[PDB]
Amino acid sequence: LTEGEDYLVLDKPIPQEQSGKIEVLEFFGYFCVHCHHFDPLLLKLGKALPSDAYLRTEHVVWQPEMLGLARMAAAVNLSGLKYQANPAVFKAVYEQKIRLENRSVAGKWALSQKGFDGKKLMRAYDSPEAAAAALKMQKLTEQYRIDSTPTVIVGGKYRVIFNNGFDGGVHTIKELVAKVREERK
Repeated sequence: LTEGEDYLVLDKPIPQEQSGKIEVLEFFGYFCVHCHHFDPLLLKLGKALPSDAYLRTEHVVWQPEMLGLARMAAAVNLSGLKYQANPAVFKAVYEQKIRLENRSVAGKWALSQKGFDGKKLMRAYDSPEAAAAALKMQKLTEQYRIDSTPTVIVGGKYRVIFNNGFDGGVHTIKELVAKVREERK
């Protein structure tokens, strides 16, 4: 690991979801194009990370309209429908046939879907928790200058530099988790 080469020090730390464990936070967008409609980095990290590390994701909000995409991400997470629903969400965003950022369009879309409880997803979508979470994602994007997807932050402090491709990324993340663990002694 080298400062300025492999990683960067955040000027203000991002408060972790859970204390005691080491957060690995990914900022993402549903406009990130993946060959199987899921992020291969999240899948790899889920298995390669040590036992005391956990994964967090936030949808990036770059334009005011994008609060709609962030609200979808919050709905999915909060409904507990990540693996049943996200693939269909990526695909809808990829095709660009409907403005999924719009609540009523999102609702009509969700209810017509064959592969998951769209009613459960929409219940989470119209709950105060999901609207709040969507706005928090905007605050996070702005407050911490997230201008790039994916961006990975470890233990709230260290921002990955993807200087060596995919696999160099997992290695950097793993070393950063070991850095955070040791420093919090």
